[PDB]
Amino acid sequence: APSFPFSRASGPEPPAEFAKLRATNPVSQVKLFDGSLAWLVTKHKDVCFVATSEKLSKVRTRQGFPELSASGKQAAKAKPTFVDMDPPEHMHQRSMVEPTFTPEAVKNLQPYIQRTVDDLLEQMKQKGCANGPVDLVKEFALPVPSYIIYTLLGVPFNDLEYLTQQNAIRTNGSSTAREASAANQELLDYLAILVEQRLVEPKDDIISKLCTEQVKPGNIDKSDAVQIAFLLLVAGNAVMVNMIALGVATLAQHPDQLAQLKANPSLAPQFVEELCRYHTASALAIKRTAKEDVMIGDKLVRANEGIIASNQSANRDEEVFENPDEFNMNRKWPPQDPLGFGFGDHRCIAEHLAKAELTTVFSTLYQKFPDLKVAVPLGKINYTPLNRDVGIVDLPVIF
Ligand code: HEM
Repeated sequence: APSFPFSRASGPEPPAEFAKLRATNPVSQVKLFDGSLAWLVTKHKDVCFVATSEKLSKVRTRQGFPELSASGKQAAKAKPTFVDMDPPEHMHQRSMVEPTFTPEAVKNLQPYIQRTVDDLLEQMKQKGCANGPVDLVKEFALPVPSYIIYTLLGVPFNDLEYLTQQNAIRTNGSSTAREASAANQELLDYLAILVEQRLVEPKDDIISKLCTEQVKPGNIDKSDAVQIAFLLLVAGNAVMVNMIALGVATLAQHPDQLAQLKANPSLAPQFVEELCRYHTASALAIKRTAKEDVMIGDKLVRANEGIIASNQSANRDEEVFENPDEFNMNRKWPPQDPLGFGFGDHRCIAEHLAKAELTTVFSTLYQKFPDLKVAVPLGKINYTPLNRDVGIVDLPVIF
């Protein structure tokens, strides 16, 4: 059994193993870093089954849970938040924070999302690029999701830049382990003070609603509110930054689609749909253990065996998406959902917000900067390390 996770075939590509597995061995065992095994599921239909089966569990204290790194093993020791819960605890906690993320709430947030994007773009214009390229990640892809989720949580305007930098440090590949851990703990300490403040004087933000609706009645404690807020910050932010950067790179890579999007920014939603299928920047979250035996395809997954369901592979499943390795914003979509945001009850709480952020970026960026260009050869883009989820570290641009 091969070692898993697999490395990307190159900067912007999925691991090569998945296509071959879909063709010849769609449910198979892989070996994890600790020498344990897990079942890897690669076809769309089977990923959907894993994501929804009530015989499967997200609880990480179950033996057989497929932890993919030594640090994941350590993190599993902590009191879980809803990401690692099963019913009924999962929705009992998740519902405490869903209101901000509903399709209607996100529709009503659209002017705020647009203003945030516009303001960051204007800062970019003002800054200029007269002395050379600037980094689209630092100047734009990082702050857009950061400023939004921090604002929604309740962070005041003046603190956004510093906290945006610190949250990046947690996941920057250049950070040492000490630097990432200290940044982590610094955000938690910050959020704890915010919770203390909003308990005394609530404001119109997510932390305040947790404090008033859940802490004060004793449904959760202060530290739970901190951990729920934290989860909302860290679960999707780095993924959003990568999706923005990947979108810009992809448009540069396919000039005619860029031309089409510039000619018709109303194509942004379909561009974003294709982007979230093609670049599955969170590919390792659909993990389970079997609570009891479960058959998947021609395999029996026994009680206490782990499962990893690759949404990345599902999103390239030729049986569902015709010509799946083609990026086509004019894709004719099948009835089956793309799985960039996962599936089932755990499906990304922020899917509508994320798509709105991406749609706003891709319907605005080239209106603002119709001559935006990646300022290095596309073959020299600095992607995330190949043994990690797809993403881009920095992206020099001119405009
Ligand atoms: C384009 C950007 C994003 C992508 C591709 C993405 C993808 C995902 C994926 C694949 C999952 C796993 C769902 C499952 O278990 O089936 C997920 C879960 C989650 N995401 Fe995102 N996400 C994104 C942005 C966000 C943002 C912006 C936030 C927060 C504001 C967020 C917060 C979460 C949370 C809390 C969960 C766990 C939900 C649960 O287990 O109940 N995500 N996301």
